[PDB]
Amino acid sequence: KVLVLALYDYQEKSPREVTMKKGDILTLLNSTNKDWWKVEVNGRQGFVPAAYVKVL
Repeated sequence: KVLVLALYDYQEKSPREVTMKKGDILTLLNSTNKDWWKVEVNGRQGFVPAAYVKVL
């Protein structure tokens, strides 16, 4: 699975989102949507804005 780096803090704002801290290394689960990527952040999966992460 592909890793992505959180470029920005993001606090979840909806039930399917997840929170990430800048600098976090997230496992990319689903990047099919242009705007929201499903990621795994420690022990949690959910969506964050695609723009706020960078594929490694």
